[PDB]
Amino acid sequence: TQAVEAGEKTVEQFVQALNKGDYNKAAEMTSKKAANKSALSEKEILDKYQNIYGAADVKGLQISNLKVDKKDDSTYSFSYKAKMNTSLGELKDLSYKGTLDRNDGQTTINWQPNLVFPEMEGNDKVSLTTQEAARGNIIDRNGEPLATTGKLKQLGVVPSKLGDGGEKTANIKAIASSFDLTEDAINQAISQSWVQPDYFVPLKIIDGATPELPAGATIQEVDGRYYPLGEAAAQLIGYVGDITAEDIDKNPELSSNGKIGRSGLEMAFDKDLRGTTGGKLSITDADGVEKKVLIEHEVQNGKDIKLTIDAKAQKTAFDSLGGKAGSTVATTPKTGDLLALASSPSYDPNKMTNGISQEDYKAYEENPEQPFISRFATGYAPGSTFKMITAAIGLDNGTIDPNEVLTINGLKWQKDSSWGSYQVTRVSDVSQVDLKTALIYSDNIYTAQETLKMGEKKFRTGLDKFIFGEDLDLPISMNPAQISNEDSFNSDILLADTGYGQGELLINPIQQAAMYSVFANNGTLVYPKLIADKETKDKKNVIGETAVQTIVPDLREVVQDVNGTAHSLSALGIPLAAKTGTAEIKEKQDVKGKENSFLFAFNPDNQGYMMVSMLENKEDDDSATKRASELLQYLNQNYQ
Repeated sequence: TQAVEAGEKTVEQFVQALNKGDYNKAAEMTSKKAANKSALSEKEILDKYQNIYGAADVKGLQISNLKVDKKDDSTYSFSYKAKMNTSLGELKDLSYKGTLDRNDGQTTINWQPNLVFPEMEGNDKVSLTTQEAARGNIIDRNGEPLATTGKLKQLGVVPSKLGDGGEKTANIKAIASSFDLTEDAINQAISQSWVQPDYFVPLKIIDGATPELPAGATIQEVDGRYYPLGEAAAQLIGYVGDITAEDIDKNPELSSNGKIGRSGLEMAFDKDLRGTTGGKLSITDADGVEKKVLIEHEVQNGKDIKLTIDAKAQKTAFDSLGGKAGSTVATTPKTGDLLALASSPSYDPNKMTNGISQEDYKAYEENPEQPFISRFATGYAPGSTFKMITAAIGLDNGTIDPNEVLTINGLKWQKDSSWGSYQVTRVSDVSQVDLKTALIYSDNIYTAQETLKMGEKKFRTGLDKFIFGEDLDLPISMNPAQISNEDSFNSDILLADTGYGQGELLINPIQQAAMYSVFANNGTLVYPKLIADKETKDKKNVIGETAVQTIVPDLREVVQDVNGTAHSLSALGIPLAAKTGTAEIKEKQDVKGKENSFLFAFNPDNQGYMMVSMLENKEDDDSATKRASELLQYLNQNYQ
């Protein structure tokens, strides 16, 4: 039985070498080539595994039910069930049988071709045929396409039909001026190592009407992924790229010739969008005639995915950011439907999924405003908009009397001389401040005072009824919101700062839209939703109904009052409740101070829509309120 344990060990090491793809190591565990021993030499066994297991993309061979006996004094039979992963799926329940030779001090495998695949004999061949699945589409709430498979016009040149000397330079300048491209780019394209005189050299995808073609220029239709909104939804949707050898090594079921989601929803939903490869893996005789079919199924195209996004809201939201850094989230707050998820500045996903130069990609990655960031999913201090939450909490626990007026002198305030040089700042020197006035003028000193009055314990109790620490069920990569770094502030300054929305608070715009939905649902928090078919999850009694009915009329005043911070929106002539906010950011690496500008707005009559917008590191005189009118008109007309 000592020899039986050595034989079982030898089978286990053989299988492990096969599973790790070290075919030579497995081949070195086989006995000499004979008719009663091994059927091939070690190099020929190596080549057989490399050839066949590489053709089928075999990966992850694992065994079970291993039994090892004794058939003679030097021969021991073995058998086991096995499964493996291939480019066509899982090969389950394979019955392997063989023999081992103990013809010295070591035990070897009598290798036969039936330890590649069970039903293989002699010089049998393996055949793999595949049919590629078509990638599913991503569509908006009304069926409008966000990511589709379309026909594209590939502009290119043939260096032979271009010219020899003089006519070549004239036609290059003509094809460069007619399609807006560098003449050095066209020359560098036709002068790369892969090019031959008569080859078609691709230059650019044309996404419109095709102009007149100079000599040498030509258009050819190619099928590929297409993004109709382009940069307006690039961070949300993402792009696809060519599948690499390393992608196939990680997952054999990918098409070794198709596309893979590289970021965004294309990547989060890659499995359902890509479908499954069809075809057949079969063993054939030495003269190509099929003996056994190992795996076979028809192709399954990708399922379509339907979002809550409104394509026109998404485009308007993005365009309103005018290429500056910022984001906009629009929802229907009673169901949580995400109508728009805009991030700016952005990148061209069509340019990304086709041909992208290294210079253009480096311009994207080295842009200080970082267009690759999904700003709607990045944590920010929410800014002084957060006053609403602090007020609601203070109204629920009786700390805040809506009519009690604090007396505030000046633009700076601090609790005690213990704060040193730090002071809470406000913009408007209003002397008599009650809650309504603090909301209309966005008074941080009022909020700081009331937060310190409430105290850390009552404040955290109110905050913990929200979604801090929770992971939202959304197919968007995202960290959970936090109140602060640790579970205590351990600082009156930090407590005050958090009160008006800028301490160690980190909340991304989607989590902000979730928290602010209590003002559209009488204190019920409605979790946001991106997939159209999903059910509406919510969370009841996050703040009191009395708090909502006290604060929303003041939020109407933020728009209607002549000194309200959102008064420029009263031009719209629509029922509006809004709150503006700012946040000052200045870390150790920052030159001077940078400001973020925020806007929150919703319809207080029907609660049909809600919007949170932010401008990051705003230019002087810019604000999110300045940019919101167009989206608000659209939402108010189409979402009652």
